[PDB]
Amino acid sequence: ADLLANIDLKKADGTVKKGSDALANKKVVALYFSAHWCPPCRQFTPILKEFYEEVDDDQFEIVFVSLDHSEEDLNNYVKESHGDWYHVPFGSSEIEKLKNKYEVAGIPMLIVIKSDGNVITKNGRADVSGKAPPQTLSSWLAAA
Repeated sequence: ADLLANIDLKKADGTVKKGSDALANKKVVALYFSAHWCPPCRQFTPILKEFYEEVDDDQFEIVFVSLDHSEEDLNNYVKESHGDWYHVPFGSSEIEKLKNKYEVAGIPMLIVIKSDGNVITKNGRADVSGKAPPQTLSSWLAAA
C-alpha cells in the first residue's frame, strides 16, 4: 500500500502526475506542511532545499502540503523558495485529509513517512535544521 498512490501531485514546471508514478521507488517521503504567511516557514524552506539538493537521493522525495490561502500564494512560494519536489494542488481535498491524518495545526511541520504512510518521525524539522522552538519550549514547560 502507498499513501498517495491515487493523488494528483504537481511540480513547479506545471506537470501533474499520480502519486503511484511520482513516488515510485521512493522509500522515504517527507510531507512538508508550510505556508508563505508563516515567517518560521519561510526561514526553514531554504534549509530544506539545501538538505534535499545535498543528499541528491532517488529513494527520497518531498511533498509540499500547502496551508497558503490562495493558489497564487502557493505558486509564488514554490517558485521563490522550494526545491524541485512535488506539491498537492491548491484546493485539493487531499490537503485537509493529510492535515487530519497527521494531526497538523502549527507549521512548519516536516513529517517523515514510509511510502505506506506510517510515521518515521514527526520531528523532521529538528532533524533537518537542528531547531524546533515549539517542541523545545514544550519540553521545558513539562519539566517546570
